[PDB]
Amino acid sequence: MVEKFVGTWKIADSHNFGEYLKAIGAPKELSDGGDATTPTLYISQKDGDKMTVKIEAGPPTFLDTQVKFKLGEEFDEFPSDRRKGVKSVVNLVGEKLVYVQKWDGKETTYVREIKDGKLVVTLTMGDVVAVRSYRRATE
Ligand SMILES: C=CC1=C(C)/C(=C/c2[nH]c(Cc3[nH]c(/C=C4\NC(=O)C(C)=C4C=C)c(C)c3CCC(=O)O)c(CCC(=O)O)c2C)NC1=O
Repeated sequence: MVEKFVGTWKIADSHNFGEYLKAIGAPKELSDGGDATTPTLYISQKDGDKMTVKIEAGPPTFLDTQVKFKLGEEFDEFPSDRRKGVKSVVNLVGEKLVYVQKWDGKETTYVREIKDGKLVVTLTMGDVVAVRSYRRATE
């Protein structure tokens, strides 16, 4: 189930991602150009239940990172966008993956799936919604 996410991905499309980042209160300097950012993801999994994801943030800041979690187990995150007290939990909803972050009383959601070969993520903060899609690297 998670297996279909594993691999290396490069951005292909980005939609309203700068306004999304602006919507979660991310700094202007970090929100500006958000759809021009080219992250590379390195996704792996273990026992069908734990996942690891290394991100190479790429130009210009190279805020490279990694997250490790278990499906269901809430964990603490320290996001590029500079928020605090962030608790995140990831769970399978059917064949989609659902990622929820909570901080400062607030809630944002990330829904990721596979769509004609592309890893597609819909980001939701309120009714501010962004979409980005990744194609296999480099194939
Ligand atoms: C299969 C599951 C899956 C997971 C778990 C996954 C996680 C994931 N995807 C991204 C890209 C990444 N980066 C950012 C934010 C930024 N990007 C920039 O260049 C800058 C400056 C910012 C900060 C303002 C977000 C919101 C995301 C998540 C959206 C995405 O996956 O593309 C991150 C880094 C977010 C951060 O550094 O705080 C993580 C942990 N991607 C997947 O496909």
